[PDB]
Amino acid sequence: MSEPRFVHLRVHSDYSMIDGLAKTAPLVKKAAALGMPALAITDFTNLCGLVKFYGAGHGAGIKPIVGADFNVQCDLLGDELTHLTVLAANNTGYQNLTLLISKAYQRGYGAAGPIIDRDWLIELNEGLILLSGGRMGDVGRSLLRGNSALVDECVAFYEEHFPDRYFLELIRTGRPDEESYLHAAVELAEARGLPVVATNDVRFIDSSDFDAHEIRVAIHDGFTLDDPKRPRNYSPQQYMRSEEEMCELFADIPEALANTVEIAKRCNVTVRLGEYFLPQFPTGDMSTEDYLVKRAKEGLEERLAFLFPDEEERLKRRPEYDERLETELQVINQMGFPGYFLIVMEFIQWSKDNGVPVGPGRGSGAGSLVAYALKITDLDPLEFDLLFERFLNPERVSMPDFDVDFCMEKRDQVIEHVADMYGRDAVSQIITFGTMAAKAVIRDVGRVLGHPYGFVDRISKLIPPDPGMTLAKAFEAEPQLPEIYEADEEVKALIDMARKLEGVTRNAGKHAGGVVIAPTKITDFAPLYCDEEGKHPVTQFDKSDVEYAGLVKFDFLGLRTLTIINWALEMINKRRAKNGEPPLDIAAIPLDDKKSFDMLQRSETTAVFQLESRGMKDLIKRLQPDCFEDMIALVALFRPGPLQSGMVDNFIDRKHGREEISYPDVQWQHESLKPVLEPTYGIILYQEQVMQIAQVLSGYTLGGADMLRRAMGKKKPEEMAKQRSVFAEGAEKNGINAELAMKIFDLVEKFAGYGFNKSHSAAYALVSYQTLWLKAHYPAEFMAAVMTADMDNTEKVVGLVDECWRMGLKILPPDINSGLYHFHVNDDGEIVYGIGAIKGVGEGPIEAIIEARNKGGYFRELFDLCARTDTKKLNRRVLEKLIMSGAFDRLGPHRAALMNSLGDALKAAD
Repeated sequence: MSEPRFVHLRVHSDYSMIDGLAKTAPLVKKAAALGMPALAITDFTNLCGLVKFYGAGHGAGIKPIVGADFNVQCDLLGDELTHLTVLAANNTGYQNLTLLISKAYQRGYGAAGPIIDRDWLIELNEGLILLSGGRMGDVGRSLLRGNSALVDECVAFYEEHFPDRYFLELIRTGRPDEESYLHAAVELAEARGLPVVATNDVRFIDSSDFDAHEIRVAIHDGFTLDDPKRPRNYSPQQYMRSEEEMCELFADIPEALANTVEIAKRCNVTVRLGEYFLPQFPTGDMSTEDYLVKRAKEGLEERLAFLFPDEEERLKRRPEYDERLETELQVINQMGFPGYFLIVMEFIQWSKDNGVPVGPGRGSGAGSLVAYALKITDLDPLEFDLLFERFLNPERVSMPDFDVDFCMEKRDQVIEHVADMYGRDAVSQIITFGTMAAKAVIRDVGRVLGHPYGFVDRISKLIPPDPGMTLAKAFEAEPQLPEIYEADEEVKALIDMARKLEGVTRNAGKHAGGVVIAPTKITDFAPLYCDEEGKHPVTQFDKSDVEYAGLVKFDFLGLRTLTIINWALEMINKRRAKNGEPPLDIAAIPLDDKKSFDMLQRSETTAVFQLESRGMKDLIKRLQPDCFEDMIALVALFRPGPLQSGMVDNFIDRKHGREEISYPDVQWQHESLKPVLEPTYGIILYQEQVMQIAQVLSGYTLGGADMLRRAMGKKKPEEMAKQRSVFAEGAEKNGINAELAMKIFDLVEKFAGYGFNKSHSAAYALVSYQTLWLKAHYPAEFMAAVMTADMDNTEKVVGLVDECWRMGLKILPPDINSGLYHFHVNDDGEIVYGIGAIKGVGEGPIEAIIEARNKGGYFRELFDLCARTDTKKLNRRVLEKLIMSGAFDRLGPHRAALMNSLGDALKAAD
């Protein structure tokens, strides 16, 4: 009748971490290949892959069933931990399950892992369906004892707290006591009026995956495969059995199969994706809408007076901006996003007031004039043909994302601000996952297969260093890989296994990935993960997943460029009182400064953000970038595709009169494209040019244009066919020839494949320009801040003193009486060496040197230095390392005679 006869209600993904092999989407695609309509994933004490589950479910037509597996702990069975599955039947249940999981982690745990108390199920109860745990459950273990009274006590709990919502779970996977328990559970179930359910307790996709999952478990547990003492809790039968295979396994208990279909139908959880659940912003008695309109119009007034400080020009130039402003404002308010813009502007402001550097990145946010008006971004988008619809497209369901990051060192300062702002409980850090990439998986599998370190490292050293590296990429890039694979049985067995485990989730990361902001308690939105002491709580959804589930987040990034600008500006602005000049606003600098572009065309881009590569210096030389547009272009030009397709040469040639500019091609061009293609010498370089060509040539809206760029990325059969038609009749309607329109469409689509995000490139290029302008106008304080930042890399600071020399700057060698922790700039414009860069010293010892010398400089020699201070902060190892950096070369003798003095005078301290 209804027709499907089985669904899997207990399945682990690799997100269980203790076990599992298959990722979330692959498990969903298996279910569907099996012709199943639904699928429970019940990972161990987490919902980490839930957002991925839901996305892959919709894609495959499969209904996701939300659950988790636990180890349970009641006073009846003492210290023995038992298994339970908890399924969320509705959203009440989902939230109860999220609370249950959080509660386990917050309680803390030991080697045994996180555990729930059975009685937590009393209050955390509604909307949950429980499967009994099988032989390894409460009732299963009591049954296997054969203590009738104990069994009755155990089930009684479920009869009271879970009527019609507790199922006795039956599992045939060829494991000890399964059938004996099953026989006794079926007797219990008839005697009590209780229902039975079959599961396959799935840990892998196919039966032939068993050996690889054994290896995965052994890596986690820390055993070698051939160890007799190694836990063998799994069988080869624990794969995703088909409907028929389960139908035959349980042909004797049809209720058990049918109860899977029934439970699957009762379980209907909405996890909504792709829309924000924003926290509330302090708007007074103003609408959120109206408060944003106000701050944006008035922010636009500041920008306009900076850009056009002649009032005659500001009037004539103004309409365009006001129209852009209210056009954006309309999309933001009608989509329900003004709170978002407001939160981000507040955050950007707060981090300026306090000393919290935020990264260059802005998603596609620099194409918003409102972002600019609000001081979220610092570039005029109308000057640079940056497009609002590439950031927030009204014809689309979107989540605007400024992707703002800050340095992880300052997380506590920011968690604090955003708790004061939105509520302490509504604020949380975000989980990261450790996976087994190429080098690691080889190492891990190799050890489990019993190889000594030497054998396996002879393999892993053949995997290239490269950021993205995979085993498949490694085998193509390195010919010795194929060779030893075919020539060595042990290596073949090893790599075949490493291929099955590559990418697999191993653990919660060492550090968090960001700070997330909820409208209420975090637990209203994500479950928590914590350490063994229930500390370091983090959302069980990571960066991408947490935001897809509708939370505002701010990422950690360790990029030190804004820290450098910050420090350099502090140093510049001290030169304030020294000649009573107003502070510098790095945001207020001209973008056509000649000194800046002179220095850049000279390829002098050491310590200039993004532009330090030898390759990039080669490119700058040939290109001779003399405007900011060219700086935006550099990252788009400097790629393997553009260089090995002649586009870089075309761009450079058309720039310097060596090649005629066409819009874009000699034959296949149209003059209406000239304003669009002008800044790039008629080359389609940007994603936004793709969009403007569809708008201008064939009458697309900017939002419909962003939909065509998106369709060009996917490259699907039916997809294009339709846009190809819109684009045809759009050009026809502009009086443009059909064959030309189509031939230009082919070119747009060719170049769209390399097409760079102009707004992403521009936000970064502005930061390059800032480091470039600083270097040109305040070389001493700029290099000083850069050398401070790189202090712990000695190779790197050395290359920076070389650059300083090359610049005509005077960097002074370590001076004990003159030096600070940071490099700084004396009243002469000479760089005073930062003592922090002397390897083997440290902020602790140095603070104690400055603390002494301050209080009455001081010092006149080595004896006088440790005459007071202190061994308990300024010991010998630090002193000898100070001598050899030459820090005492202005007082007494040289390094040699200082080491053998050392001494000796040492003891004259006390």
